[PDB]
Amino acid sequence: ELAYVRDGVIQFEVQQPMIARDGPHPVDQPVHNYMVKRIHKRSLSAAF
Amino acid sequence: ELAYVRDGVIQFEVQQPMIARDGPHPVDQPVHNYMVKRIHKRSLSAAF
Repeated sequence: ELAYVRDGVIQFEVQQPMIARDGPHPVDQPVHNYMVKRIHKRSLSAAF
Repeated sequence: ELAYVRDGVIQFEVQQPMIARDGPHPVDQPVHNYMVKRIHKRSLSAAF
């Protein structure tokens, strides 16, 4: 039942490993950066 | 409890061998040594 779906997006969330910094620093913030992955779709046919 | 500590210090004492000689050369007597150290304080910090 691959054809009834209009569009498909498979989100695989990962966050980068951040390194802590030492010294007089403006301190760093992490982000929940979201990974969009919209799926494509095709079909192949043959006739006789 | 580091924030309760001011200045970490260390000491060292070394003694080194000698050699017996002859001749008009000057006299000789053993040695003692004392080297004393400080520390370096820093901070790994983060944010979110």
